[PDB]
Amino acid sequence: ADYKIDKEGQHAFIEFRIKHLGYSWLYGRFNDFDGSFTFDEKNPSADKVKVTINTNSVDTNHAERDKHLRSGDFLNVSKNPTATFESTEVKANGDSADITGNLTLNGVTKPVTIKAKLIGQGDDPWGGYRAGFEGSATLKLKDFGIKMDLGPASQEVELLLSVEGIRQ
Ligand SMILES: COC1=C(OC)C(=O)C(C/C=C(\C)CC/C=C(\C)CC/C=C(\C)CC/C=C(\C)CC/C=C(\C)CC/C=C(\C)CC/C=C(\C)CCC=C(C)C)=C(C)C1=O
Repeated sequence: ADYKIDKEGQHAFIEFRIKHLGYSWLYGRFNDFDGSFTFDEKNPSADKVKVTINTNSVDTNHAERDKHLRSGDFLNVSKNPTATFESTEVKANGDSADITGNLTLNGVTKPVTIKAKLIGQGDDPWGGYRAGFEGSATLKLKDFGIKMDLGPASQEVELLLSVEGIRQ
């Protein structure tokens, strides 16, 4: 069974944090992404996911910071308007799954493993069928060519992902 991520209902989130000066966590998100996934409980090998993210939609609730994040110093939105994650392997791992795939971010393509778990599923109030998932992953800024050094404690960004899918 194939699912479309609920973008219209905005039951889908890409949330991140990174330390500011190693003093506190700075929280942000991307407001504009789309994708789909195959969730097959009978044949879990068939499982796949693809997400496309418009990186100009970066949002840390600070206009000037977000403008700086859009620039060539950071996400370089003008050169690369989109980020893509497309799974290459979904492996069962205890009471969750490991979703390995290619992340292309800032023109660079490198593998990322998302630790993923089913949150809930079932028929919705409006007739449809839904399945929702949580994911976690981290990345090093330098691995995707993000030039500017933010200090020694700010090399990694932590990702918390939520997707609610509507079965097609
Ligand atoms: C004056 O203004 C300024 C400030 O304010 C005062 C500052 O603080 C600062 C300092 C700023 C900082 C310390 C913070 C800077 C923050 C930075 C650099 C972080 C920016 C964020 C990133 C690089 C993250 C990029 C991440 C992405 C695009 C997301 C990637 C997505 C990935 C890997 C996966 C996506 C996949 C999904 C959503 C699908 C998940 C699916 C499932 C779990 C299940 C699927 C189901 C089945 C069944 C398979 C500056 C420079 C400034 O100019």
